[PDB]
Amino acid sequence: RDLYRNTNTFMIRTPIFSIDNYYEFFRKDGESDKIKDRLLEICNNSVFREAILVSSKSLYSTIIDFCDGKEIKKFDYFLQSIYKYLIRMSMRPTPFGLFSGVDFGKYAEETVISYENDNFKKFARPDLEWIIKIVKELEDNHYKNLTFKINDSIFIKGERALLIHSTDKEDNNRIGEISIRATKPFMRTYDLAKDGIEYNKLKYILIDEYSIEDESKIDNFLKQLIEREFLISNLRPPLTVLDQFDYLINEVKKAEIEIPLVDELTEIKEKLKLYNETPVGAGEETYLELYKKMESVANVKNILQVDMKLNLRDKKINKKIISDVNDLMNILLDLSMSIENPEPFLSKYKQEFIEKYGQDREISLLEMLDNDIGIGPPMNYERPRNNRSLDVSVNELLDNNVRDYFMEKYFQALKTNSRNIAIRDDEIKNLELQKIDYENIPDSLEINLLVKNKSEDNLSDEFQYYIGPNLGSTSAGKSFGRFSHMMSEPKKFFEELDERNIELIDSEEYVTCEISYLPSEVRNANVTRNIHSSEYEMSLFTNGSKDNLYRIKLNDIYIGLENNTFYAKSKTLNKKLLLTINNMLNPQTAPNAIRFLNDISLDEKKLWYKFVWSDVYKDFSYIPAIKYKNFVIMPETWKMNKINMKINKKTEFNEFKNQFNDYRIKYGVPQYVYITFADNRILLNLDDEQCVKILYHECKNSFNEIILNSYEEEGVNIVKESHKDYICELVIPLTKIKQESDISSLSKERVKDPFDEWLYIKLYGISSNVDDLIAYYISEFCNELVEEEIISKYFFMRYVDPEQHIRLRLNSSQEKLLMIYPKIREWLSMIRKKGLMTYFSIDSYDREIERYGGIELINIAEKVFFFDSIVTEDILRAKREGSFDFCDEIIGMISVVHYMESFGLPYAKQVEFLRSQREDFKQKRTEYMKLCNSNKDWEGLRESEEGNILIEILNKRRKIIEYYGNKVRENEEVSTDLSILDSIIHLNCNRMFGIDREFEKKVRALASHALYALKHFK
Amino acid sequence: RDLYRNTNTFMIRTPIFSIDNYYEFFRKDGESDKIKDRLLEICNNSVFREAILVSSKSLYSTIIDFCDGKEIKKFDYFLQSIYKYLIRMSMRPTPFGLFSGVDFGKYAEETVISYENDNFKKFARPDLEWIIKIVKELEDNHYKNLTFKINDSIFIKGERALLIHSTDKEDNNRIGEISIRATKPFMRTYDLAKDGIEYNKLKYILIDEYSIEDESKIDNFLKQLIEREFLISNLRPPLTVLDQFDYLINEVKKAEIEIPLVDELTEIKEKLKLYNETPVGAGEETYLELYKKMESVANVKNILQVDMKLNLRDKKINKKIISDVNDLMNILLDLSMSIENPEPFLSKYKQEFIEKYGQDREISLLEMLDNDIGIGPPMNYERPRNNRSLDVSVNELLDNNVRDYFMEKYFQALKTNSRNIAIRDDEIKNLELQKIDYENIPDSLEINLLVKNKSEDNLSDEFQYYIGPNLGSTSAGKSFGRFSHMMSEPKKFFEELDERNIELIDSEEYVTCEISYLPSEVRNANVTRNIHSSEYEMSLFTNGSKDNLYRIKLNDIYIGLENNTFYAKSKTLNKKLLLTINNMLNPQTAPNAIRFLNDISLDEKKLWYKFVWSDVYKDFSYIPAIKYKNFVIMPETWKMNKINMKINKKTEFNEFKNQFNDYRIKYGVPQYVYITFADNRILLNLDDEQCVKILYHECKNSFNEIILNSYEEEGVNIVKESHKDYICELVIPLTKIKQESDISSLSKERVKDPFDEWLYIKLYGISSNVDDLIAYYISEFCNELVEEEIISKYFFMRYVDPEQHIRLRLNSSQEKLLMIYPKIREWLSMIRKKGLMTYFSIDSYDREIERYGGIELINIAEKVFFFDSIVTEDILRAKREGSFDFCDEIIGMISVVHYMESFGLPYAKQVEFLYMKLCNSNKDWEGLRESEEGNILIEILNKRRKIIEYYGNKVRENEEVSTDLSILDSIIHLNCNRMFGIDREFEKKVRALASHALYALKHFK
Repeated sequence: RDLYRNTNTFMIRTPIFSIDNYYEFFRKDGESDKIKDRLLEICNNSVFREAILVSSKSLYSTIIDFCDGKEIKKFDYFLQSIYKYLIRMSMRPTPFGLFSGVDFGKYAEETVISYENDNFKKFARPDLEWIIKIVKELEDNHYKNLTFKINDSIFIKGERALLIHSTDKEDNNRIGEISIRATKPFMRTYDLAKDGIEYNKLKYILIDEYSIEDESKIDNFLKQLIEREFLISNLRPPLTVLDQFDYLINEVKKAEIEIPLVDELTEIKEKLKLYNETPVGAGEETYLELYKKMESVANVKNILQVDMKLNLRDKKINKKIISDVNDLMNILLDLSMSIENPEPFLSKYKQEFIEKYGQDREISLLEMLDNDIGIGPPMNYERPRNNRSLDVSVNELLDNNVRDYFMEKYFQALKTNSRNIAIRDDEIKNLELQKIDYENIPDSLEINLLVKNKSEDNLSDEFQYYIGPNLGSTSAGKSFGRFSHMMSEPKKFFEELDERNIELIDSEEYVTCEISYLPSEVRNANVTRNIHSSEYEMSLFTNGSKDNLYRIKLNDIYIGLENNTFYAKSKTLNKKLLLTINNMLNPQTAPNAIRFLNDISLDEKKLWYKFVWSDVYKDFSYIPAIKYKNFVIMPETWKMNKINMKINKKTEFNEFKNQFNDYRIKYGVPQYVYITFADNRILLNLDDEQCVKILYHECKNSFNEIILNSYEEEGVNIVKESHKDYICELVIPLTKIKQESDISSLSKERVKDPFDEWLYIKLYGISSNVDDLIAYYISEFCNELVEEEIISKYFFMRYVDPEQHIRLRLNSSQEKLLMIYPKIREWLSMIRKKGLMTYFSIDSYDREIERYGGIELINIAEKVFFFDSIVTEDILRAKREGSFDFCDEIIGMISVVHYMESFGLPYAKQVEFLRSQREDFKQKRTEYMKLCNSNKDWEGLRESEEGNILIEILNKRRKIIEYYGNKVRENEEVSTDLSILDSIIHLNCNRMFGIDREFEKKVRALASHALYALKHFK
Repeated sequence: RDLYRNTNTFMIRTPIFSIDNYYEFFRKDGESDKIKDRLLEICNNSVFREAILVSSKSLYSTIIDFCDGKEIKKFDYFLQSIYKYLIRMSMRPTPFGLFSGVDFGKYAEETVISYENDNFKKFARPDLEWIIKIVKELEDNHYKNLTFKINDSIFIKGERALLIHSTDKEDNNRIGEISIRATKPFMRTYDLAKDGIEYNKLKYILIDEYSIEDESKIDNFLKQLIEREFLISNLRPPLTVLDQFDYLINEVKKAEIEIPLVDELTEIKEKLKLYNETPVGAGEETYLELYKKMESVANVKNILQVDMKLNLRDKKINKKIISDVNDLMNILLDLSMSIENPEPFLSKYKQEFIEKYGQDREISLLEMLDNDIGIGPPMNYERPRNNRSLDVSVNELLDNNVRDYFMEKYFQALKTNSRNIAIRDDEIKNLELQKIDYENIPDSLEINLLVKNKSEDNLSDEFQYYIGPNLGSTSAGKSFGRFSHMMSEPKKFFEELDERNIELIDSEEYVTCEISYLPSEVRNANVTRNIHSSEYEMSLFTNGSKDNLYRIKLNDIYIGLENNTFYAKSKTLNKKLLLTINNMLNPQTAPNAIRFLNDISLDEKKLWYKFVWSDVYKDFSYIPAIKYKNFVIMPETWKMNKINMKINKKTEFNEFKNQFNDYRIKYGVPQYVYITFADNRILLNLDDEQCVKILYHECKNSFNEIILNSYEEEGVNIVKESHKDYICELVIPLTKIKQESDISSLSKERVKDPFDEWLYIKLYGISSNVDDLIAYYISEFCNELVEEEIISKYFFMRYVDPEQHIRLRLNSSQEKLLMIYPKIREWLSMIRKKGLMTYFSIDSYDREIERYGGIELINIAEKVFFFDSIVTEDILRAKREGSFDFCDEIIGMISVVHYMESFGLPYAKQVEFLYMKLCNSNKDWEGLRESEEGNILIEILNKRRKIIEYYGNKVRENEEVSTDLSILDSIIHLNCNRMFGIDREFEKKVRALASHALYALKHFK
C-alpha cells in the first residue's frame, strides 16, 4: 500500500557549469600542467569573475591584481580558494549566490529536462543587515512620527518583565536573567500600546495621569523601552511579506519623514531593477555602482543578497518516481519500530510534567519552561540550561535481534569483500517486528535525490537514486519557502499544503498558525523570510503581516497532555494550534520556547531519516554503502583517527603524502571522494588536491569531521545542454494519504503553608515496621485527637522519594495545630526510641483540585480519604490479630468490588471498566466466584463469621462513597467520573499494600474474571 | 622489572585417563563404527564403574542392568551420559570425584614430571549434610547436656534482634525482615551465654531472677532460641579444623550422651579407614557396605565426599616460567590504566557515604548496610536489594584511543583472514597511557596455565601457555585451601602466606582475620572447609577454631574512609583488619555483609583478569584468539543466535544437521571445539557429538551459553607415563615484591527536631533573585529578631536537592519559636507575592559534630557562621549600591587571605596550605586602605575577625583535634558558598590566584 501522494510540483537544482569544465581543468585534454597558465584562463572567464564578486569582494580584488601581474604575497592561500570555487561551481548543486540555481518542474508521463538559450536569471535584493541599519537610524531620530506596538514575546512575572533574548545586552548582565521593572506607568503603557498608538498620543496620557511636571522624564522613560525593543515601531518590515524593501519605502512615505532619503531609496530601487536585467557575466560594473551607492546610504558588510533561476525549457519527470519512493518509506518505517525510546530527553520530560501537574491541567508555556516558577526545560536544551542536578542518562533500547542482523551483514560484507550492504523486504519480515500504527506516521516530508540514468542503451527510464547529503526535511514546504520570490505563483503552492493539513486533522478543534522570529544577529534571518498561508501568525520582534484579528501572543499559549502526547492551545481563541514554520531555521539554536513548539509539533511521530543502523556502526572507521533495490541510502565512508593516520601540526608534506598512500592501499579508498565539509569533491591523483586534504587534516587536528565519502560513480546525468551534462538534484514533497480551570499555581486554595489549616508530616525509616506502626501507633493517637475535637479529620498514604516514608496529614485551625505540636514531638520521640522510625519533616500540602472534581468536590474527596484510612487500619489490625485468614489478593478483590458497588457503577459497566487496562491463576474459581458475589448483601461472604467480620469493617466506608458518587454525577462540568473512580481505587490499594504495580495489576485482572463468570448471576 | 615472586610450591592437576583413551573411543585405529561393543567394553572397565559409583549411584545401577543384558528404557539418554563422562574422564583436568586428581610440585632447573606405579590415592570423608543431620538429632534429644553460645552474627536493633540469613523461615516471611523480640530475659541470656554456658546453669539463673514458678516457661523459651539458631551448641564442628568428623566423635565423648550411637560412629570411622587403603577400581564392594552403614545411621542424599591424589614420582618445573608470567602481568597492568571507573557501583556508594556521614565518622557495618537505620547496600547487591529508587546507570569510561586500537586490530584480522590478534609492548607504549602506581598493584594472585612443549626437537623447555578457562583467583591460597587435608604439611604453606601479607602492610596497625560462614543449605559448604593461619577468626553459625581471646564478632566491625578507600576496624581491638577467605566461596551469593567485607579487601586494586577489550568485542559473533608472545590469553570463539542459526524447539534433527553444516563452513569452525558448559570437548565429525550439540542447543533455546571455543591444538603434552600423554594444568601462586566518636547517629545532641531549639527553613524558587533576597529581605528580618532578643543567632547557606534553595537556620527556645511562627508565615507570604519565592519546608537539623571539632567546638563554629552571614549581607549590599567596584575574583582572594591571617596560619604555611598590591596584608592592609573603596571593604571584613581568632585558638588548644587545617579548609569552603553559591570552577580559580599572589610577595609577606 502507498502511504504518500505527490503535490503538484517539485524543485530542480543544478550548478552553473557542466561537469566537463571539471575534467578539462585537470589537464584531461592538454599536456600543460603549469601552476599558472590555466590559472590565467580561468580568471579570464567573466562568469567566474562575477560569481566571485557577488560572493567575496576581497578575493575579487586579488584576482584583478593577478591579471595586472602584481605580486601577490600568499599565492598558496590564493590557489586553494580558486580551486575550491572552480570545483564548487561544477559539482555542488546546492543553490548559493551565482554558483547554482533553482527551478520548478511538473510530473509527466516522460522525463525531459533541457536548457534554453536564455538560461540563468538574476534575483538580487537588499540584505536584512542593511535594511535594519536604516530602520534603527530613522527611528532613533524621528520617533515622534512613528506608531508603536508591544513586543509579542513579552512575559510579566511578578514585578519583572522579560523578553526571550537579551536586548541592549551587557556582558555583566547576560550571566543571569535580564528584565525591566513592571512599574505602574509601564503597566499603563502595556494597555495603551496593545494594538498600536501614536507616540504623541501615548506621551500626553502619561504626562496627564502622572502629572510629572518634567516632560523629559517621560521622554527618557519611553526611549528606554524603545531602545530595549519592548516597543516595536511600524517601520520594521515583516519577514512574512513578499518584499521587505518595498514595505519600508511605503512606510516612510506614510510618515512623511526624511524626504531626501526617500528619493535616494527610490533611485537605489531603480538601479537595482536595472541590474536584475543584465545577463550573467555582464553585470560586474553595474554591481559596483549600486554597491557604492548603497554603501553611501548605510555602511554595512553585506548589503546585497543574490539568487538565480535556471530558466529551463523542459522540466518534466516520469511520475514513476513516486511509486519508487513509496517503497523506500515502507521499509524505513517498518525498521523504525525496532527502537523503543527514540526521544529519551522528551520522554523523561513527560514524567516530570505528570509528577508536577497531573493529567487534568493546562499550564502556560512560559511559566512551565521557567526555572523558578516552572519545571524548567528538557535537560538537553542549551539556551537557559536547566539549573537542576537531574539525571542526564538515556537509552534508546534497540532490539537485540536487529543489532544482530546488521552485525552479521557487516561481517559478511568484510569477509566477501563487498563494497555494499543490501537490505531486503523478506529479511526484514523475518524479524517479527511490531507493525506501525497510522497515528504515528508523519503527515508530510521532503526527500532530496540525485538522479542518474542507469542505461541509455536500454532506451528506458532505468534510474539510480542517491539520497543527498542533507537527506531532506521533516515537513513539506520548508525547503521551498526561501525561494517564494522566485516562484511564479507562490500563494497557490502554500494554499495546497494548508488545505491538505486541514484535511488530515480533526475539524473545528484546530487552527493553523505560523511562527515568525527575527534574531538579534540578523544575518541569520536572510533565509527565514518566506510566504505562508496559515490562518494565524505569531511574529516575534517584528511587525506581522496579519491584521490584529489574527495576531497571536506567546503569553496566550497553554500546554497540556492528552493520550500521553503534548498539544498547544490558544486561550483567547479556545482552539488547539497546528504550528508551521516554512523555512529551514535550525531549532537547536533557537530560544527554548521556539524549540519546544517545534518539538511538540512532531511528538510521537517517526523521524524518517533517523536510521536504525547508525548506532550499530558508530565505532567503525570503515562502513560499506547501504542500499535498497535502486536507492543508495548512505554512501561508502572512511574516517581517520590517531591509530590509522599518525599526524601532528609539526608534521610536513611529503611525509603526510607517504603516510596517506599507505592508508589508501590499506582501506581501498578510490580515486574520487568528497571531503565532507565545504571542501567537497577531491581528486586524489592530483597533488594540489592533497594539499587541500592536508590543510584540512591539520586544522581538524587529524580527526575532527575528517570523513571521506565515495562519489556517485555509476550511471549518467539526465540533464543535458546540446552535448554537455549537468549534475542534478530533485526535492520531492510528499503528503500522507488519509485513512478514515482558573485556579493559579500559587493560589492559597491550592498550596497550604505548614500549619495553614493543615499539618503535613513525612515519617522516614519506617519500612521494616509499616503495618504495625499504622495499625497500632498512628491509629490510636490520631483517633484520640479526633475524639477530643482537636482535629476534624486526617488521612495517610505511602510514597517514595529516595527512601520510603509515610505521608500523614492532619486538618484543623492554625491555632489548635500550634497548640498540640509539643505533644506530637513527644509522640514521635517515643516512636523513635522503640526503633520504629528515624527522622521527620514538615511540608507544604499541594492540593490536587482538578483531579477530584474541582473546588467544591475535593472537600468531599478529603472525607472519603478519612474513612478509607480508618477501614485500612481496622483491616490491618484484624489481619495481625488473626481474626481472618484470607490472602491479600482476596482482600484486594473484595475491596475493589465494594468500591464500584458503593460508588454506583452498574454491573453492565464494571467488567468493561476493569478491562480496558492471570487466566490460569483463576483456578480457585469456586472460591472467587463465591466471595465476589455481592447479591442480597454479600450473601456468599456472610456465610462464615470470618467473612462477616470483614464486610462489617468495609461498610464503615460505604455511605460517604455513595454521597461522593451522587455529587460527581450531579456536576455537569465534570465528565468521565470513571477517571475519578479509578483515582480513588489506586489510593486504597496504596494504603493497604504499598507501592507494587504488578500486585495492583493482578488484583484488577483477578477481579474482572470473577465478575465476568458471574454473568449468569450479575 | 619483575613485580612478583613465586612461593615455595605449585599445584598440578591431571585427568585419570590418558588422551589415547579418547581417540581410541572414536575409532582412531579401528574400522568398526558400531555404537555397542565399545559401549560394552567401557562398562566392563572397573575404574570407570567405580568413578561413576562415587559420583552417581543412580547411573551406576543402570550400568549393572545393562551388563546384566536387560533392556534400558531411555538408552538414548544412557548413551549421552556415558559419552559425557568418558570425555570428562579423559580431557578435563579440573579435579572432581575420581575423574581427576591433584598433586603439589616444586621449582627446579629443569622440567620432569612422571607417574609412579603407586598412583592415585583415595581420600574419602563424610559430607557435611550427614554430619549436620546427626548433630541436629543429638541436640534435639539431649540439649540438657550441651553447652551453648550466642550466634556471632546477631544484631540488636531497637527492640528486635536479627541474624544475617533466615532461620525457621517461612516463604511468606522470607520476603521481609525476620526477628525475635529482644525481651528482658533475652538480654540477660545475651550476657550470660557470652563466653558459653551450660543449659542447667543458664536455666536456673533465669528461673530464679524472673521467679517464673512455672519451670516449663523457660524450657519452652530456650528451645525456641535453639531451634532458631540464636544459640549454638558445642557439638557443631568448625569449618576451620582439619577433621570435622573426629571433632564430632570427641565432643559426644565429653558429653557422655547416647553411647549406643558412639560405638556405631567409631565403627564407621574404622571402615572408612580401610576403604581409603583400597586401590582405585578395587573398592566398589567396600563402598556399598560403608554407604549402607552410614545410611543406616542417617538417611540423606550425599553422605560421602571423595578426592584423589595423583602421587607423582617427579614433579619439577623449570623456574623460567616465573619470568614469563611477570611479562604478562606487566602488559596487563599497563592496559588496565585505560579504564577510569572500573568499579562503578562502589564509587556511587562512596559518594552516598560521603554525603551521609562525611569524612570524620566510623559507622557500624550492620547499621550502614541496613535499609532503614542506614543507607542500604550498593545498588547491585541482591541479598536484600536496596529498596530506594536510585538511578543505576553506570559507565566505565574506556579511553577512545584504546577502543580505536582494538577495532583496527579486529578489522585487520578479518581482512587478512588471520585466526589471531597479537598485542605488542611497543604498540602499547605508543598509546601514552598513565603509569600504574605501586599502591594499586594487587598484593597476590593465582594464575591457571595449561603447558605444552612448543616442539620436542630440542628436548628443551620451549613452552606454549594457554590460560585456563577459569583464569585464576584474586588471592594466593584461594585455590589451595580446599585440599588442606591432602597436603603433607599444610600449616607451613599457609604460614608463609600470612607472613608475606604482614610484611607488605603497615606494621602495628593491622591484624589478619579469617571469615568463616556456614550457609543454611549446607551442601554448598563442602568446598569451604580449610585450614588458615590468620591470627583472629570470625565464625558465623558455627563454633570457631580459636580461643575466646581471638574470637571476633560481626557487630564489632566499624567502617571508615581514608584517602577515598574503605577500611574495616575492630572497636574492641582498636585495630584495622586485614581480611582473608582461603576458599572459593562465591561472594555474589553471600549475605550483604560478607560480600561487602570481600569488596573492601580489594578496594582500589586492579583485577588482573578484567580484560579491557572484553567490552569492545562484546557484540561480535566471532572473535579471533588474543595472544601475547607465547601466551594465548583467550581462545578463539564462536557463538550462536537467531540470525545465524534459525532453530526452534519444534525443529527436528537432520534439519539441524544440515543447518549446522552451513554455519561451520561460513564461520570456519574447526573439527574440535569445547561446548562451554559441562559437556565440553566435542568432535564435530561424529554424529552422537552432534546429538549432544542439538540436545544442548534446544534446551538453551539456540542462544543461552552456547559458546564454542577452539581446542589447544598445537604443541605436545609434558606429562608422560612410559609413552602415554596426560593433559596437565598448573596453578601458580605469586606474591608482590615490596618496594620501600561516642555520639550515636540518633543522639539528641546530633539531630534536632523542628522547633527543638532550632528552626530550619528551606526556601524554593529563589534562583532568579538571590543576592537581592539575601542583602535586603533576609537581612532586614532576621537581624531585627536579634535586636528584639527573640533569637540568639542565625546563619544561611545555598544548596541543591535537585532544585536550588536557601537553607535558613534560626536558634532560640522552643517556646519562642512557636510564638513568632505566625509572623514568619506573614513574612514569607509577602516575599512570595512579590514573586521572589515559591514554597518552603521545615526540616530536621543534623549537626556535623565531628567535622568542626567535637561537642564543645561545634558551638563556636555556629557562632563563626553567624558573623560570616552578616559580613556576606554587607558585602552584597555594598556591591549592589556600588560603594565599590572590585571584581568577584578580587573579593574572593581578599576574603581567603583574611581568613588565613585571622585564623592564625602563618605565611610560611599559607602557600603550602593552598594582584600583589591588594593581598599584601602588612601594617594594616595598607596597600588596600589607600582607596576609599578598599577602606570600605576592609572595614566590613574586620567585623568577622575577632570570633575567628577565638575559634582558632581553641582548636589548637584542644590536643584531641588533629589536622586543624581541615577545619580551616571547611570554613573557607562555606564562606565561598554564601557569596557565590555552588560553582566548583570559580573557587578553584580563586584559590589558585591567591596562591600565586602570596608566593610573589615572599619578599614582603
